[PDB]
Amino acid sequence: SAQRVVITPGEPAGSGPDLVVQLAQRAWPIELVVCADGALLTERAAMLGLPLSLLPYSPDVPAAPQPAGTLTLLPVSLRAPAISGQLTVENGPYVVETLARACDGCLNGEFAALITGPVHKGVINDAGISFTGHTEFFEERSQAKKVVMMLATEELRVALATTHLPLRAIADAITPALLHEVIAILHHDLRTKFGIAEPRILVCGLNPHAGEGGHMGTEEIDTIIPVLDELRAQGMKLNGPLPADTLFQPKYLDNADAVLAMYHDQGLPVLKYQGFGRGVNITLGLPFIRTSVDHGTALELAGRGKADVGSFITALNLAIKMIVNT
Amino acid sequence: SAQRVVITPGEPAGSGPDLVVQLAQRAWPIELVVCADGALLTERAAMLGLPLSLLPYSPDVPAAPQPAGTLTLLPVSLRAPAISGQLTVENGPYVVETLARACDGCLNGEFAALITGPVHKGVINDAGISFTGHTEFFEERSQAKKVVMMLATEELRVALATTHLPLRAIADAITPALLHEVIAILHHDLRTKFGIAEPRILVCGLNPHAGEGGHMGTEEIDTIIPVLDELRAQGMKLNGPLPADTLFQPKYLDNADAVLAMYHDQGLPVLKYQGFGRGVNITLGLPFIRTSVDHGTALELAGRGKADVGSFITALNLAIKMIVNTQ
Ligand SMILES: [Cl-]
Ligand SMILES: [Co+2]
Ligand SMILES: [Co+2]
Repeated sequence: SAQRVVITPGEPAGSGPDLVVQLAQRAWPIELVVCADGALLTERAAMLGLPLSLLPYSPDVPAAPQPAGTLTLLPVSLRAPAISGQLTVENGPYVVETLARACDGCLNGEFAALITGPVHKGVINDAGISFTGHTEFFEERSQAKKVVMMLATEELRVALATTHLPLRAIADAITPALLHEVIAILHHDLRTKFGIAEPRILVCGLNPHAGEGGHMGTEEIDTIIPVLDELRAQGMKLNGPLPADTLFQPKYLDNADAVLAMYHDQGLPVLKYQGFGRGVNITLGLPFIRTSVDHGTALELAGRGKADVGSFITALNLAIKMIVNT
Repeated sequence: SAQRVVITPGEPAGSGPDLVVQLAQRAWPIELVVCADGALLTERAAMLGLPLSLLPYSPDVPAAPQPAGTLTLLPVSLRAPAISGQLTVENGPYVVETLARACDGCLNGEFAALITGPVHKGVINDAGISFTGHTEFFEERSQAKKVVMMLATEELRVALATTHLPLRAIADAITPALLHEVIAILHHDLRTKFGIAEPRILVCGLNPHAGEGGHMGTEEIDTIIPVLDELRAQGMKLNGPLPADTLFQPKYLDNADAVLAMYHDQGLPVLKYQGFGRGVNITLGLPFIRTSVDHGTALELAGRGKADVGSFITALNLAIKMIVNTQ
């Protein structure tokens, strides 16, 4: 293989850097190019009592499996000292900078995948930088028509029609167009990026009991149902819209490859209730592979090796499998 | 001290009648007063090959434990013949009548509790009667300020700040006054009906990540947090607002007596996921006790013998327990 991937620790004040140094303690079949501040990684390595060596990155020198206790650095400096667990609007642009280079590298083929660590939407915004999350950032920087967020544990896959939007904004966001792009990308990436010939997708309605014919909302009639029927006519195996609290039962889940929820808190609670903090946030529809953790920056954990690299490891392993699927 | 409860089978064309006939197959420590059409029950029993004897409801004579194979009937006639799995607008008024009669009996001490079978709102509305749900029907008829819907299992209790409303109406429904009313009722009933001295309540945020400090919505900061702080200062163990996708984990659930979700699909998916179907719907804040099944009318199973009475029996046992808890 001899493949290269780029990793972004995320918020410098968070436990992101910590997790990357922790996972660098083992060797990997691919080269781990970390786009961040070198001095940031060495300081955290020291405090954690973990050895760490950084190898200069270069698109010339061919990809080489990453040696244990080492990482390949793609330099980007902070704008002020980073204190473990101490957010600061100063390094805000730094975070977004690493995300840019990381995204660009994946858009230039020099990186086969992008695995992201946790970032803080707050510090970024408070820095005057418009930010929703990696998903929108990568979707916009790679001008993709539409990308789909999908959280998956070893037992359940849950995709979302909308990401991190205020509850009041969901209803208007769910348009025939969007719902069409979302399902198209999902059904496609499941057969190609996940090797599922005939993916069976359980679709959630927007309203409880899926609007119940208008008694609890009309969006199912005005948007959801029409779309699902069009796509079903195309052979797509879509079951819904169904009541979220009905389809989220073992009897339904055991006969489907993924579930598509209309919004964040409609499909994630169940996924998290049985994920064991090992879920991976996967972005579908991008020109390149992108996985990531789904936990926060855990500020009050930075400095002390307390953060669990479990999710980060799983996200990296998953991105690696997807790469093997060319 | 034999008590009386009233049971409304629900949609006559559905499986509610069947389920009541099934639970009647065993004896009960209370008198089961069924508010429904008697021929209907008898006819359904005959279809399921189950024996059944209807004893007339007599409020002038003391209540007596319901013997196996019998129900005490509070007659309400169907407007038209009932056909298994076939809705008929004609019997829409019948359903409502049984609900109004059962509700009134609980309001005047006739019955110690009310256990409701499933009803179909579509057939009721087409009959020209405004209907949204039992919860709203009882809240309105009881002239209660507010009621709170709760789905409970033996391991997890999920109360809702709002019931079956379109998602688009939620955000503005969560007002400071609504949160106060809902939490007040939840805390009180957990203590009185569930017998929990110091209720530990987990509160969900409205927006994902509980608004993420105001960067993903401001309702938590503007309404939710202010109300919770106020109530916490009064001794209420309120933990939240927390993101729904993180609080629904054993780590948090084990140290709690109930979770308060802001809306229906925020809390029920997890509850049902592990409810094993033995979940119970309880209305809190009413002048009387009321439990119910969590499933639909199952029109296709009506009169066929495959309806699961587990939820109804769990709903009835719970009601009996609350009657004891509030003696
Ligand atoms: Cl009346
Ligand atoms: Co999230
Ligand atoms: Co419901």
